[PDB]
Amino acid sequence: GSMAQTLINDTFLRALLREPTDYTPIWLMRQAGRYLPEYNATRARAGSFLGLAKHPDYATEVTLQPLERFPLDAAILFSDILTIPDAMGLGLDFGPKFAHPVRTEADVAKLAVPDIGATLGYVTDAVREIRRALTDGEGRQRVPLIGFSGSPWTLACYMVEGGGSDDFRTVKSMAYARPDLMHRILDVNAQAVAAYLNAQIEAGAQAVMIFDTWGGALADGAYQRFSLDYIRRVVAQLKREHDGARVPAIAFTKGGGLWLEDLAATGVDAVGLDWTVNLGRARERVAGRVALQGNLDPTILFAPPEAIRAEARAVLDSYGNHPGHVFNLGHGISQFTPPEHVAELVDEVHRHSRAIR
Ligand code: NA
Repeated sequence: GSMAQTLINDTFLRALLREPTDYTPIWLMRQAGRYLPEYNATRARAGSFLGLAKHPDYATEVTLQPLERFPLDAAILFSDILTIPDAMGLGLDFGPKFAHPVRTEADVAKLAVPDIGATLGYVTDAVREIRRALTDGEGRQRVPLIGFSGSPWTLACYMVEGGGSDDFRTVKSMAYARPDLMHRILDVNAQAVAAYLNAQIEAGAQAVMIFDTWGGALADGAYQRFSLDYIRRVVAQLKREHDGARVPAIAFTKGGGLWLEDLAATGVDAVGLDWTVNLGRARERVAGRVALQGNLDPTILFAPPEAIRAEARAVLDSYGNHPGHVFNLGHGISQFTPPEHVAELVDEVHRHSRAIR
């Protein structure tokens, strides 16, 4: 009779849709990561970061690790944003480096949307396996699964740079010097990101997140032309429903607090925020049009437990007693974070938000 397997805990999906809930749900960027000794042990068995991402059993294993420690309200597919340019044939290795950086008109001409099934089957296989792993003995799902991609601009940054960077000055200078080529890269990336996210949804992702980690490096004007317009192009092409449920879409431009209204008008269900943004003011700014995700400074997780819990209370109090907040950090968990500080954060967010709500 029911549309899908029983989801025991769906508060995360409900908050992204601005629905009534009993508490504020929480998941954390890099919840699978080097701060967990078991992640490092698994990474050692796999041989490398890419080994973990490219084999669905390893990807599934590390995705589930934080859920065994903490009562988080969602799982996020373990992968990397750079799977797409790898599938485009740029030769990813592990920061990240490409054997073939995108520099010339001829390089750009060779870019094409990958056949997602044929080149990135390992990602959809991980999504399928994680959905099976999140199922208990009675067939019920424990928590929802988040699928994800880099934004067209953020992918372009790595593609043109030829790997990681601290400022991506080389790609930004290409946007000003050769805007036509830049737009061509962004066009192909947007088509690829939509295809990739849609494939993840079909495989069982129940929400999707677009990580525009480097959008905040761009000047006003440039941000809209080279990043935001392409986020909109992706969202316009996304499946918005699957298995009888809305599939919420989230966009996060780190450093993008000035453009919240712009992001909230792209068609996404939710916008991610970093710690510089006043969460209550942001809620007013969007006037309930979208859910907000964030926005604790991850550096707070180095402070004592009483400080961590007080700061978690302050974030929640800033948002206030209204639907539509998913608690998260404004960036990923540091590799040096004590896991018990994550436990304390999750506990306080749950208890204090229940007291509010
Ligand atoms: Na609830």
